[PDB]
Amino acid sequence: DISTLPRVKVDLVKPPFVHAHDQVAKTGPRVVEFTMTIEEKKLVIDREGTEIHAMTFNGSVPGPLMVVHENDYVELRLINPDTNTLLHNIDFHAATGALGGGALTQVNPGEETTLRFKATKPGVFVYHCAPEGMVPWHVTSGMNGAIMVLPRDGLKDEKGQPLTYDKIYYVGEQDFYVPKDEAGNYKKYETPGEAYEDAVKAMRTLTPTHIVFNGAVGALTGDHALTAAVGERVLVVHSQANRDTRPHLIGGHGDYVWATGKFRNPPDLDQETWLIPGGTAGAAFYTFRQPGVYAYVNHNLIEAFELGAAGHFKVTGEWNDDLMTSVVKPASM
Amino acid sequence: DISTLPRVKVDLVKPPFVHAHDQVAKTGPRVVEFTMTIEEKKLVIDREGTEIHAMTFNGSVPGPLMVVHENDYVELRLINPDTNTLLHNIDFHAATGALGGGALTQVNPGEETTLRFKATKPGVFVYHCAPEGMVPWHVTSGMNGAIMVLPRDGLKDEKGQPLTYDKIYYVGEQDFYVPKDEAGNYKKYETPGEAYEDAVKAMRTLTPTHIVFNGAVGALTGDHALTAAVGERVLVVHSQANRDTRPHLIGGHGDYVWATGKFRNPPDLDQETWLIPGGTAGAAFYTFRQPGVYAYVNHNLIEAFELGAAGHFKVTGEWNDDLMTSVVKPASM
Amino acid sequence: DISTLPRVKVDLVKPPFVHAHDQVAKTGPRVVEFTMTIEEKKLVIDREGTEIHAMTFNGSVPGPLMVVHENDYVELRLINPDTNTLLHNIDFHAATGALGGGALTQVNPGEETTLRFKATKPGVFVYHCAPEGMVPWHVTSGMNGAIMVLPRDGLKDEKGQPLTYDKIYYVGEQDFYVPKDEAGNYKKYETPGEAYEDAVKAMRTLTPTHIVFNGAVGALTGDHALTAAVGERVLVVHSQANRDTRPHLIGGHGDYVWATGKFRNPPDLDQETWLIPGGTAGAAFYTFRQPGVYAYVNHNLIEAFELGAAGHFKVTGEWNDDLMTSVVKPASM
Ligand SMILES: O=N[O-]
Ligand SMILES: O=N[O-]
Ligand SMILES: O=N[O-]
Ligand SMILES: [Cu+2]
Ligand SMILES: [Cu+2]
Ligand SMILES: [Cu+2]
Ligand SMILES: [Cu+2]
Ligand SMILES: [Cu+2]
Ligand SMILES: [Cu+2]
Repeated sequence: DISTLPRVKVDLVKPPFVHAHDQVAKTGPRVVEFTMTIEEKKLVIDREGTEIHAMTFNGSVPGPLMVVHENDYVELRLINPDTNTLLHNIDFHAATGALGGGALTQVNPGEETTLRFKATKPGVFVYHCAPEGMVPWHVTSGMNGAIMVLPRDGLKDEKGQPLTYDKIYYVGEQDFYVPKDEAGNYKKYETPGEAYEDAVKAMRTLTPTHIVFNGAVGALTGDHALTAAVGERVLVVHSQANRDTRPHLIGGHGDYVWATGKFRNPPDLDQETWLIPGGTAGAAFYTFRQPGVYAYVNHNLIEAFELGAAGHFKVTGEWNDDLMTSVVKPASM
Repeated sequence: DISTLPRVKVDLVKPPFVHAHDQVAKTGPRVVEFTMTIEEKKLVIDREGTEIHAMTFNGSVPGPLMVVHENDYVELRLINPDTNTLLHNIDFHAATGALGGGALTQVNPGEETTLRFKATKPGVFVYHCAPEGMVPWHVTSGMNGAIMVLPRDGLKDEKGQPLTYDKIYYVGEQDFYVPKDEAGNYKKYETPGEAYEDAVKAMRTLTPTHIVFNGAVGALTGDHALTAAVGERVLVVHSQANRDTRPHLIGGHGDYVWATGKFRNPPDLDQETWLIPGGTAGAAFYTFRQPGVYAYVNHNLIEAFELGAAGHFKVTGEWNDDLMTSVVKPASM
Repeated sequence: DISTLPRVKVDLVKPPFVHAHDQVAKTGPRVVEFTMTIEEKKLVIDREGTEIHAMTFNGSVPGPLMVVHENDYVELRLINPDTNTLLHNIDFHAATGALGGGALTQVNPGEETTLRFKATKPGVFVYHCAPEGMVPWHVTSGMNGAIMVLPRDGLKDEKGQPLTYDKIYYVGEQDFYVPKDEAGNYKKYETPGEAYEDAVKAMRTLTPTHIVFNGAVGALTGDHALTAAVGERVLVVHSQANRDTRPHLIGGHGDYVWATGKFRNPPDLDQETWLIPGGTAGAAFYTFRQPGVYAYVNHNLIEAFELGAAGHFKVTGEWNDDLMTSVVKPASM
């Protein structure tokens, strides 16, 4: 009887950060209430000023990470304000039935809906918009995010022993297909609807023009680098709603990796690089052992360094010369 | 001594259906006899009437699924009628030696051959045509299928316990590279040989024009949807002879997944999406828990909804409001 | 205290061969000393005479395979002779900190450096050049290789039992992006620097012009086929620093496969084809059971047979008619 379960409302936070939560569940099953507002908005995605009409959950690309525990009920209030122009909905890969909820959550501008589903399988899952007849357009305009369903007793390693993270970050990776003129310059449009016919032709080339973390080239660099300290245990959740990616921590590893993101499976150990298939969320666990700057990249290095799929970690702490040292610094022969 | 083993002839059925078989072997090892006839034929692959010269095993794209048990002998009679125009052969990824049998089964039009091999490894495997110097042309013209080698005691879960399916379907996914004129219209040809020079240039772009299930856009939709009922256990075998795919059941999961298709390995649990590498067959096991329409897609959603890699399941039964319910139906604010 | 550990200098050998080593460690941890010399050189990569300016470690594409054991120290002396024209460095995916060593090993022409790192995780790992601002250019010009970190007690199967190989081969797979004129002919350049601006535009198409084993179309065919005998146990190490690949032994299998290359994980059994993500090294173990010619391919068959990713094994021994036999040789009906 759901009417008698505890309820908690959770306010979401913008990626790459994650709303507060417990790793090991301290309560029994609950109804966890979320609210998301759809926002169509102009987004500048690179240094040259290329702009697109993004379709977002809660104003960000990716949408925010939701965190619940196995056999909680997720109750999502989805709002499509009348300032938007398109029909939207939501499909949870975590949910069972009605096309992940997409068949029940179709909202025109000016409408809202509330969906409830039981989170019966633990793991990280993609959620995304999927309206009849324009599914890839909405997904590749940034309308996707992820939900994490933790086991009620938290994460465990390949031997059943507890894994506790000190920090969690959510990296949503987005392939964009910006239409081009004949010389190769990017086009701009006044409304999403104006872009639609060109967007379909741009998608059919299967060649992204940009592949970005957190909605823009360089979004997770500089002042916006992810932070940690030597000795801290970090969980990196990574989603790609449409296209394969192969994350890699330059200078580190994935100590424990759920490449396809499902926690009833044992993790893969000591990964240098792992494949997250398009339409999947994965998670990697790493304990930092050296300070300094790390890059976190899609290890198709063209996609990383030419098309935008690269971010930074800045890690504080003491350098360990046993793990690595420069014996002879670069010098002339 | 093979001369003293029992023999059974099996008549194949057209995909997505699968010929009758036992999951748990009731006999000892047998010689299982199959006959396949090669057919080159014109195929209409989309709604706009695009036609190609398909090269098929037994008249279908994909070729039919063969089912045997571990350490059976597969005896294939391969017939190339004199109405065809090209040399053909067959390479079983399930077989050991002679390029999977391709070096022993080269038949010109008007010829036949009989190959026997021992099915020493359990799993689902690709088979495909592979003639010297024109391997990708034949494969990407649809000349590929799959063979399933069940363990003699049937499928088992990650804990060694029996898994029994009530229904099995075979989805063969095909990337096509149809040559285009300079405006982007598809070309048509009178014979396969006329197409050859353009086909090689179309393949070298590495960009498919169509990606389809069961040989055509929409082949597994509408009246041809796959069917099941709530409570039924379904095994979906999926093959891709040439290109990576990432299947996903919209509204469901892969409860047990052998993404690279080899049954001596434990399955991956609770997958939302899984990667089947080009040149591989995989299998997913799911128990339907909600009725309604499901879509089964390659979760590069451009490949699914723009290029053709999408099919339907229609599932009967009672809706379970505990798993999912619309609390507030879409309404105006 | 490193000053008191034994030291051994190892001279590297050209791929596909591997320098002599012990599978089970016979000594305690050691400092293993390697020397590599960078060589920028013109390379002919196909039958039509297409030439590129390769950037190599030790004069080969890929760079040589280094073999050490877990918790050895790797001490690399890296030399950039003054006959080269570009800055180079090295990033070991096996190493922890300083961008895998890339931040510590930047050498201009005429400089050298010596890096030491502890090999704390067993597996096969990529190493590659990665200079600030031109990472994919150097990697896709061939400046990548692999290092194998064996467990001190050797390789083990999925049940913990010893796996011993008789032969080991290293196949480095390289995607090249050769710039083209408007008719599609490949361009040639006098120096690497002349090529740079066109190379970036060629890479951004994400479409390789060539995909080769051991630096050239046909490099591992003919007289340069890999060799083995029936009954021999062969380990094939395969790396791809930039792009996914899906290796397949035509006529064989991967009996034990570490597709993402990390030996603390149990191997996948009986693979027909396996996915090595871009930026990863994998390893497959196979016992040959039939003599004859085998092809070893990337099983995107367009990439294999049109773009160059195919090599040969020639295996001696006695044919086993129990595994495969031609019952009726190809004959006219
Ligand atoms: O080592 N990451 O390119
Ligand atoms: O949720 N399948 O797009
Ligand atoms: O069976 N390898 O194409
Ligand atoms: Cu939408
Ligand atoms: Cu989806
Ligand atoms: Cu054929
Ligand atoms: Cu094959
Ligand atoms: Cu370099
Ligand atoms: Cu790297």
